[PDB]
Amino acid sequence: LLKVDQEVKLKVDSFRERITSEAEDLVANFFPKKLLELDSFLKEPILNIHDLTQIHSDMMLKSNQQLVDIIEKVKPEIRLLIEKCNTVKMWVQLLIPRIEDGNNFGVSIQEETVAELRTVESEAASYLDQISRYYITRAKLASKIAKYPHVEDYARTVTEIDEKEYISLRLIISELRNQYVTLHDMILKNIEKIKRPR
Amino acid sequence: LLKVDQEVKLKVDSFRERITSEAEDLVANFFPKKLLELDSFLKEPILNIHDLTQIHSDMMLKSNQQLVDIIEKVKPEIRLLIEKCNTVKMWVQLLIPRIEDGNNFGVSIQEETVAELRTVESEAASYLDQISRYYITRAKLASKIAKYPHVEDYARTVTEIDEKEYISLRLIISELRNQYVTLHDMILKNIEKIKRPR
Amino acid sequence: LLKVDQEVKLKVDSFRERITSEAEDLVANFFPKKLLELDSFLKEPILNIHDLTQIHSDMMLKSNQQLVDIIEKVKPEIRLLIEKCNTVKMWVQLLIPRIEDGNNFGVSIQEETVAELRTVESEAASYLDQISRYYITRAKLASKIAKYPHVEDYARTVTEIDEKEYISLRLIISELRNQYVTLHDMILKNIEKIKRPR
Amino acid sequence: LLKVDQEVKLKVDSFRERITSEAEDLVANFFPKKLLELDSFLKEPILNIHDLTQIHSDMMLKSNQQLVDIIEKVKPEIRLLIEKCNTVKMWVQLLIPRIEDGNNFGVSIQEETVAELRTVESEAASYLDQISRYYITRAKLASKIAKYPHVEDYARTVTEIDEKEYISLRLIISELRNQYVTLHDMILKNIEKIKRPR
Amino acid sequence: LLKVDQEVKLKVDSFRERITSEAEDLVANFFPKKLLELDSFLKEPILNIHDLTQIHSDMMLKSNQQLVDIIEKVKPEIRLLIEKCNTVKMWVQLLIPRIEDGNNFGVSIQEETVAELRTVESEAASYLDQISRYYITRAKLASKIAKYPHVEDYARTVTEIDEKEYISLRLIISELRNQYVTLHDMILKNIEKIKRPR
Amino acid sequence: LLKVDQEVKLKVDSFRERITSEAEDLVANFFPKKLLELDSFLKEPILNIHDLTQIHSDMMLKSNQQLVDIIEKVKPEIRLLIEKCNTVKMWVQLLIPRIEDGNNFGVSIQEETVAELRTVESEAASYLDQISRYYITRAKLASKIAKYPHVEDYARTVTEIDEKEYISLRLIISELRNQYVTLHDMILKNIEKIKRPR
Amino acid sequence: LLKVDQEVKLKVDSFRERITSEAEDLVANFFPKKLLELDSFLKEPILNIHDLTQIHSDMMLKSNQQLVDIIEKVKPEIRLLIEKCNTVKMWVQLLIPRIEDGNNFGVSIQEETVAELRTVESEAASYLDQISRYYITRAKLASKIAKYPHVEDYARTVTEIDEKEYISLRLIISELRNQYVTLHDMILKNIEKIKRPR
Repeated sequence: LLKVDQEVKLKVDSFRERITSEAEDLVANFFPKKLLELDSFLKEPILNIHDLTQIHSDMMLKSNQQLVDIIEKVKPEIRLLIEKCNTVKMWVQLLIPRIEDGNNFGVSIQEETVAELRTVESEAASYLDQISRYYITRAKLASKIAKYPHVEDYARTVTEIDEKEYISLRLIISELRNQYVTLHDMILKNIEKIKRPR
Repeated sequence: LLKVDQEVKLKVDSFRERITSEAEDLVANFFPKKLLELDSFLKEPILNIHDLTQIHSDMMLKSNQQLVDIIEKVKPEIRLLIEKCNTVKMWVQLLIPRIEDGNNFGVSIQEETVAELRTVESEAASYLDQISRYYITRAKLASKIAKYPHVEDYARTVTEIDEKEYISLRLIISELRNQYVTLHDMILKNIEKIKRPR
Repeated sequence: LLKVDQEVKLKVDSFRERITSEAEDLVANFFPKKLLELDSFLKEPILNIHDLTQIHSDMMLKSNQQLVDIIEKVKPEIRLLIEKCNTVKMWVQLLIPRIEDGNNFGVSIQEETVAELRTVESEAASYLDQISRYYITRAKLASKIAKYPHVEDYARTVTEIDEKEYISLRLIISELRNQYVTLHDMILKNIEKIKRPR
Repeated sequence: LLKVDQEVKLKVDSFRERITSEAEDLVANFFPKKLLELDSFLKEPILNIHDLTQIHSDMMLKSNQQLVDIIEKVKPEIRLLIEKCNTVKMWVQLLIPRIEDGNNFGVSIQEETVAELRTVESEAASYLDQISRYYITRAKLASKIAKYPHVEDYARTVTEIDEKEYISLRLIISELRNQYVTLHDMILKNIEKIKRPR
Repeated sequence: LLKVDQEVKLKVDSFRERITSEAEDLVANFFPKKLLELDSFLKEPILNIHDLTQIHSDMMLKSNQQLVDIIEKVKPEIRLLIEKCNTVKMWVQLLIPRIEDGNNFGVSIQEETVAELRTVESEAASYLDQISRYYITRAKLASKIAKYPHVEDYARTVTEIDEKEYISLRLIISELRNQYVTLHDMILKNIEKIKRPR
Repeated sequence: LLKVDQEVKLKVDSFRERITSEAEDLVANFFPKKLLELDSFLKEPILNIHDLTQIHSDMMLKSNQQLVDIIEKVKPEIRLLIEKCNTVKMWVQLLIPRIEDGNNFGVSIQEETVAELRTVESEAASYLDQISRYYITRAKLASKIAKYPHVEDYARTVTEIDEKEYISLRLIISELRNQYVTLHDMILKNIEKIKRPR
Repeated sequence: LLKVDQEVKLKVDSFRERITSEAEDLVANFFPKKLLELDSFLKEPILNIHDLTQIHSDMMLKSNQQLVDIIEKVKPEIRLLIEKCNTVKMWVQLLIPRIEDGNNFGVSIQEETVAELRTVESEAASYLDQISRYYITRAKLASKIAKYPHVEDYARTVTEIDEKEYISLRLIISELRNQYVTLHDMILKNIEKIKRPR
């Protein structure tokens, strides 16, 4: 064993408690409330447009406002899952016990929970990257529309990128709603083994 | 266990019921009706042209309107599988039980069902990317036909891309019809274990 | 179980029978007739040229018309295998039974058959891509022959690409004939287990 | 055995003791104090800005100074984990015993600890690379904003990169804090087998 | 079972007999004679030049005649192995029996034989690609010797590529000779199980 | 067995004895002396600069002298480990016995030791590549600072590369010291089985 | 079995005997003599220069003669290992017996010997590619030194590539010597099972 100073140890123990209280309130209060808010956004008219010709913008020059406005609403939700998933993962990580030869089935559930939260955080970060990739790809296609006015397929590439972003951003909002419901159910179904592994 | 507020819990239970009702009607009613519509599209003349020299457009400048018209009908069908597959996957996920050492054969069927729905949803998204890649590739080749008028293989590259897109778009419509029938049969054959795993 | 409307169910059952009837005739009557036609093409003089200096075109400018003429014959055959393999794969997929703990040896033969048909369909689609890559690569090499008239190796690169495409297109016709005979023998040597898995 | 000079052996033993002393203080005193400092930074206002439009710089030309100031604070903390993790890994490596057929469960804990410390050191080095990629990518986008003033998406690409860097730097400060608490708990829980494997 | 037309079946059986006769004569007569011809080429002076400075061409402009002449002899031999290996692979493939739970050791030898022939046919096709890559790389290096006359290393890159091609082409003639002897020995040693698997 | 000429055998035996003597002195006397020298360099002021803004050079034009001076000291130490690790690997490789069915636990230690030395020798060679990548990356960024004088992120990219190189070169010196102590401990602990495997 | 013509069979048997005699003389006379010649080269002054600033050439324009002179000696030695390893691999391949269910331990030693010789022959071919990459990389860096005279790091990149090539060429000469001694010991230690597997 290595000796640890008591005054710092008491401050570390208060951090471990605060992380425990937040992770439990996030799983049992925030994850359920956030699922209801994200479900309500998907029932709004902006995210349910049948003719995708409506979302098209005339074009080099301007950026799609109908997409810029939806992205501005989606980006705050992706940032909240990444932050809240990190607090929940740390809580499960600090409940994993001393490595021992037997009674390691509960530890596997705790290790499976930490691996799911790492997948959710990585998928959420990819969604933020896809929004940046849309702006760079539309920006390049706009430069090519001006450089080669004769080719009509350059213009069709901008309309295709805009329509695919509308489908992709609506799918990201459905996936964020699905991740909050899936993580709440799994953590609550497997709570006794996650809280008390052995 | 972590305590959950009852009023928000009652709202979460209504979401879980709505997702169950929709997923059951999509597998039982929509998936079979969509298979009949996609099979009817494949017997229409626009998708059954023996001489692919009739799909050719003279060319920089214009974009094939025989292909732009088919892509316009294919893209709405690809978007419906991605959205409907996501609702059915969530229904199976919310049925997966507390992790336990034994009686996990039914859980495997529920986990195999979610893995197939993820493969179907990823393949459908790839089909939408392929339509965008056609427009960028034809656009680049159209720019080269103008830059190098002398090379006659630049023109043959545009005729080849148009013929490969026609064969590819008909294969996407047949694959989308195959995914609706294959997913209906598997979910209906394996329903008792998916609904009641243990 | 989920209830299914009877009138649509009768229509789904009629589709399942048509896919069964077509798939049985393709394995039994079309795969054997197509092997005999593809074998006869390989004995025609155009696909059996010993001196490969006779398939050479003088060159920027023109595209080989000895190669363009063979590609025009090879491309329709690659398209027929992709469409017919898709109908046979679906017939086998609709015969795979409810997942159960035992008696899964026949299911493995049905799953192994679907995996072979997926490999044949992917290899056939790759062959269509190889023909498009020939045109883009020859087109670029032709642009370089005009940009750098001094380098003698740019011209040798065009003669090499034309000779390799002749060897490659003849290998594709042999591989397509081999896939028809191989799929016919495996499907009718393993029919009893594929039709009746358990 | 190979004979080793005693005077150099005495000096190697003092190095081996100094590394043991430092690693034990780093795990029991520094790792806990650093978690407390990194948690306090996350509660400071600079890292808690709700409207991410307040971190936007007007733009070619100038670099974000709200981001340059945070990177100047984040980069020293990443450098301390990489150096301190290397001292702790060497201590665990020098406790691994002579390879023997049995009683190798504790050696697995020591080998698992060295693998976690190698993962922490690699992840920390990646975070330093991500800060360099932000500057090169913003520099390139700034050059394109000057080259193509007409395209409005080039400007949106810079605001998007600045907002993603703010979210990423707050995540690096949280991950660095999480690595100090995770490594302190694992090494202290598993100390008896890490110090005395057999 | 599926019924097959007798007249088309009789023609399919004649094809299977012709493939069997050719594959048996290729393994027993052609593979041994080809190994003797390829061994005789390797003892000729053209492929046994000690001073590799003698195979150098002065250079943009001219391509190496000494190497163009050897590639002209090597390329026909690579084409014969690819075509003849395809006939031998099909004969072994048409001998693989109905899938059964036991007595599957001979089937493994037949499957190992088809996998080796697929490796030989793929390695041979790569050798044809390597010859095309030499011409494109020498062409690019020749364009750079003219663009940057001052840099002496551009000239040394052409002499190095020519010497490496001489070594590579002699290794390809030895590998083609080694594939003929290796495939003859394995197929004759393992014939009883390949011809009669069970 | 194959007969070997005695006079050449006696000379081969003298080589194997000389390699054995060197490998034993290198593990017993040089690995320990080199670890003390590399540890002393890490306590020197040049490798321990807290303000990393003191290692910054004004900038196209000049290269960082503070970094050039350290790379000149680091590169000789990386070269000595690569050369000495090769003599120690050959000594262990030439002690591996005739392949036999049993008593292969000691051979595994000898095979595991040769694999660690291959990892050290490959990692050390990578460090020499990283020093070359610094010069090419700083050189490209310096070309861009002159081409695009307006963008201030190009200048921040050079200061960042210089700071990451200082952190990296101090990490290479600590890793080289750690490899000498780790290799000496493992080879000396596992000596009886490495020298006499069975 | 397939009948084989006796006269061609007698000629194949003489080829098989010639490969056996050559392979046994290479393992027992050439491999030992080549290890001694390559060890003597490593003790010559040209490959043992302490100050690597003495191998530097002033520079666009000239190529390093001190390196062109060492590469001219190293390249003939890499070529001999590739050709001689191919003769030894074929001898071991032609001794591998008919596949049988049991008594397959010796076949594993013969299969391990063919795999080692394939790794040695692939590594040697890569060393020849590395000599070509030095020339193309030095040539490109020399072109950039003339294009951007202001950037001093372009010049430091040529001095670094030259010093790394000197270290790499001495490492290739030691690796070629190590491969001759390692292959002689493994083949002579494991000869009885390689010559008579069962």
